[PDB]
Amino acid sequence: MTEYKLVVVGAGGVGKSALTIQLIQNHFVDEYDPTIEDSYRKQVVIDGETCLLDILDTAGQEEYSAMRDEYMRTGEGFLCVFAINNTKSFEDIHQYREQIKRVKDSDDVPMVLVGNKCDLAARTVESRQAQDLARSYGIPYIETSAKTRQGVEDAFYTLVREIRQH
Ligand SMILES: Nc1nc2c(ncn2[C@@H]2O[C@H](COP(=O)(O)OP(=O)(O)NP(=O)(O)O)[C@@H](O)[C@H]2O)c(=O)[nH]1
Ligand SMILES: [Ca+2]
Ligand SMILES: [Ca+2]
Ligand SMILES: [Ca+2]
Ligand SMILES: [Mg+2]
Ligand SMILES: [Mg+2]
Repeated sequence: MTEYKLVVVGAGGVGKSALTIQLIQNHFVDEYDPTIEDSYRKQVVIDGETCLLDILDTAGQEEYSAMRDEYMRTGEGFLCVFAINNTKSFEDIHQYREQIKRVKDSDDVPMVLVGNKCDLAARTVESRQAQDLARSYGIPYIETSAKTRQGVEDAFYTLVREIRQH
């Protein structure tokens, strides 16, 4: 089968782990345990193709971010995650994209911009603002909620479909 190595990056607390665990294990992690570097593997059929997904869940907390660049280096596609109720996390996306470019030594790496926590109403990043950022990078924007499952499969499968175009 075909293997896709996906890496999930973004600021601390935006929901990278909750998204990944919802996809892989079908439950919502309510507590906040900061991640160092975790890996998940799942065989899934995506558009009629049996896929092996290797998903790297990375640290967003600066204190835990040692060697994150060495993990990111291995990725074939990246979910760049911010939270729609965390303006700073959205502003931080620029720096994650720059890090991705640096570690892949490429200007056109498969990526999807993900606005997570879309179940929450304290929105400070409007959809149009994120759409514009994604457009500037030439990538899709998708909103998700790790809590309700909204958009979760769509985000990860869209990333696979982006890898397939490159
Ligand atoms: N309402 C809501 N809460 C969410 C959502 N995603 C994550 N959370 C909550 O936000 C907190 C942080 O989630 P977590 O997945 O640990 O974030 P992270 O990006 O992996 N953090 P780190 O970078 O430190 O590893 C948790 O309390 C989690 O339940 C979401 O879509 N909706
Ligand atoms: Ca739970
Ligand atoms: Ca480099
Ligand atoms: Ca593109
Ligand atoms: Mg985490
Ligand atoms: Mg505003």
